[PDB]
Amino acid sequence: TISKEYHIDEEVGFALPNPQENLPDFYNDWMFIAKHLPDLIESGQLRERVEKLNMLSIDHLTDHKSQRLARLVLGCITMAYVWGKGHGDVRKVLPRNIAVPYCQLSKKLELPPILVYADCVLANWKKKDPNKPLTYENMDVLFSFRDGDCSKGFFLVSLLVEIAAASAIKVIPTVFKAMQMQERDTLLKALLEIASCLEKALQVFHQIHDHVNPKAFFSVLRIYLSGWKGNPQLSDGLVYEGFWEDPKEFAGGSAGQSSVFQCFDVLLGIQQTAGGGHAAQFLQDMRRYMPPAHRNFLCSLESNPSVREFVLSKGDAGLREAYDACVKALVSLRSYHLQIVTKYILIPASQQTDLMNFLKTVRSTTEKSLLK
Amino acid sequence: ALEVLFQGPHMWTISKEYHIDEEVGFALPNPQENLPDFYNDWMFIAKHLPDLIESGQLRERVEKLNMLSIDHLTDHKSQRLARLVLGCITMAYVWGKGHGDVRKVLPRNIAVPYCQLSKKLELPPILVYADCVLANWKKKDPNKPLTYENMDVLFSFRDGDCSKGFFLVSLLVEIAAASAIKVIPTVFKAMQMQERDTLLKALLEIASCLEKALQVFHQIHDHVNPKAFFSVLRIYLSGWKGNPQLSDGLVYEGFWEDPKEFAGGSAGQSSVFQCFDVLLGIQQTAGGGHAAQFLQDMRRYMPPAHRNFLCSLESNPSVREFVLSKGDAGLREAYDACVKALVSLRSYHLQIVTKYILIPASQQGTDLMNFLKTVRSTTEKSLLKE
Ligand code: HEM
Ligand code: HEM
Ligand SMILES: O[C@@H](c1cn(-c2ccccc2)nn1)c1c(Cl)ccc2cncn12
Ligand SMILES: O[C@@H](c1cn(-c2ccccc2)nn1)c1c(Cl)ccc2cncn12
Repeated sequence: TISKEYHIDEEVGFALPNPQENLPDFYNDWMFIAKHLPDLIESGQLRERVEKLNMLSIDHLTDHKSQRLARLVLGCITMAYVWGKGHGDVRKVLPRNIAVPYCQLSKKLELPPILVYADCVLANWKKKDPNKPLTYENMDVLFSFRDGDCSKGFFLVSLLVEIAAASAIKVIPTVFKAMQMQERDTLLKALLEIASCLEKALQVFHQIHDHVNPKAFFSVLRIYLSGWKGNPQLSDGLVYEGFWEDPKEFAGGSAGQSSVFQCFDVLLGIQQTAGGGHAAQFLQDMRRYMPPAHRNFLCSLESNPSVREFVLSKGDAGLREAYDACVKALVSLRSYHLQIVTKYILIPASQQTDLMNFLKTVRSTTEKSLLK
Repeated sequence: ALEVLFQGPHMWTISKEYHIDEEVGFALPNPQENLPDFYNDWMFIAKHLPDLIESGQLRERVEKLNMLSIDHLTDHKSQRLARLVLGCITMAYVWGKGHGDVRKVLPRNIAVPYCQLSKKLELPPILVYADCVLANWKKKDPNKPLTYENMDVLFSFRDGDCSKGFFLVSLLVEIAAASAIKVIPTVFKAMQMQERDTLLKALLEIASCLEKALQVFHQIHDHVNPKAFFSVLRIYLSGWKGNPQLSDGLVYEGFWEDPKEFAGGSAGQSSVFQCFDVLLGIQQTAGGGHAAQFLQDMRRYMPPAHRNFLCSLESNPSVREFVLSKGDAGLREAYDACVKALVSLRSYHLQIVTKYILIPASQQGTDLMNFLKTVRSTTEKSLLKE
């Protein structure tokens, strides 16, 4: 089985298992702002509460779980401070009392000082009842931006798909051992089990329609998910007062930072990061926005022999069909996700396309990997 | 690679799967000089680029070629030679005499086998450092050592372009730096086993190798002249990514519908310099700045096994964090000797770029100087003591 140094959980995969909900009492001033973002933003009191904070030291965040929660807390606060009510009045400077500990904690965890997928999805969750299973009914997010932003449905359904896809990660060492030991039947069973997991993850995706509405997602949630890299509203980036002199550019939170989808593209030899195109550049860049242990895991998968080249060289129809079932399952996930992006982004944008092209390129690359 | 999945990133040995040679490091050991007779038409053009370009006959010879199948290139060495052959031909076809008459479409009979062979080797269809430096060499006498006098390049662009001196001296520096790569597993084993004296000896041995590599660099002046380098060689080293002359990239006829953008050959694609920056925790690829983005992007222009080696070094524990935490002057000084050796190499290289690029450019820009100054500055700021 996969090394503990990669920080992949047997149950939740790349998600942070049982994330911390409360920080030490020393950080109550950060927690108050983070827990009341909807109210402070709406009332125009948020920027003042952030500006009134004292610079708190990161030294009292003793373990990884408390450091991850503080990163989620500070990152949510930073998005609300920069974007405000989300109507054009942006802030181009982040106050030193929040920027200094945010950048120091970010340097410690090897993550950029901006809200990432590992913060808002992987560490932004809790079980309502610890004795009940990981189902939507028994779960909640830790932080939201606005009342009615559908951040619970959006972040939780992504997390549930991450968790569903994680049951196929345990099969990865079985695949590489079967190839090395030349165990054809073992490899075929392993590939069919990965396909089975990815097919099941598509059913999990269907839940998006019951917990997210297009108007609230597009007009409200979208604003706080935005970053400051190539953003016309913050063309030079954000100033991290007291940490860097010049404004720094960082891309906003993205599911392109999910390690579970990138690890199946690497496993199946779908060269998403090859060819010098825009989609390849984006997905490669998003690896530096992943937790270092997860970024290391992706490297290690790439360093292993190609499953695609192995299957292509055997002249075995059963093995080729098991490989194609894995690729077809990823194509179906991405095709369904394209229909979702049309419903939640494309159509609401018309009632008020570069993202669609990115998703269509990634999907096309997956489709072109079928051996047929 | 299978044990790294179960036990974790622990590079206590340099696996043969990384394709690092004990003698030449990241360079391709004893590269192939001749292709099978089936490819004689490719070899004739590649071997006579200076003459065909000068006479205006090159584009016609390329356009008259038949589409040759890549199936007859059976091993890695023949595939690497063919990539160097086709890449040199592509630079000459696109740039011509180097005076503004560019070609925006690469003929299918050369673009199809170039892109197929590139896809096979996981390298972009443009001449890279692993082609023009690492695989562009031969020993004149196999029984004599790896010295400039006993070596030659396989391909050149123009008569008097100094490509032999430029490519061979880079190769000799790569080879000199390679003797420090064998010490990398000694460093990670010493840290794991907490063998302080072993670690100190290992760090001083790496510094010794990098210091010796600076002396190898001095040979550049005897084999390259600034006028020929700047006015002639520079042209053929250019790519088509952010290039005003080919703003949309090159069309690889019969392979892709749209023009694709690929950056030109760069020593930023050298794995030996990037591996010591990673080893010493000089975070060249961090911060989101232009230098960081460039060096990260250049990893996809490296051979896949070498790109894998770099990310495996990043996955391993930090030598810098280990040395910083020990309160040991001798260990800090051995680490600083390694960093100071890289600062000296980059400072000397800045003087070289002034001589060969800056001054000739002025006798008729500084964006490359700023890139080199940022990389040098990052190295200098990694010293634990000034
Ligand atoms: C309200 C529903 C959703 C919308 C509107 C949506 C939107 C988007 C957009 C705009 C992108 C492009 C990258 C970017 O801009 O950051 C993207 C990428 C992606 N999304 Fe979603 N998404 C939704 C639900 C989900 C769910 C539930 C998952 C499951 C984990 C998910 C997984 C991905 C992945 C893996 C990518 C990266 C590209 C790929 O590998 O295909 N998305 N999404
Ligand atoms: C005629 C002499 C030389 C000139 C004019 C020259 C020029 C350049 C230029 C313009 C760059 C910036 C990146 C790019 O534009 O692609 C560069 C980078 C670099 N060069 Fe050279 N170079 C010379 C000799 C050498 C030699 C002999 C080596 C040895 C292998 C070398 C190693 C490097 C490295 C490692 C980089 C990447 C940046 C760094 O890590 O500092 N150069 N060079
Ligand atoms: O990529 C982001 C993201 C950004 N946007 C967006 C919306 C409208 C206009 C521009 C960007 N939509 N999603 C993302 C996050 Cl942060 C979390 C989970 C997830 C699932 N699929 C995508 N996910
Ligand atoms: O980085 C390239 C390179 C690019 N340029 C250049 C100069 C002027 C205008 C445009 C490009 N010069 N050298 C390079 C190659 Cl391809 C091979 C060895 C080497 C050593 N140092 C740099 N090396």
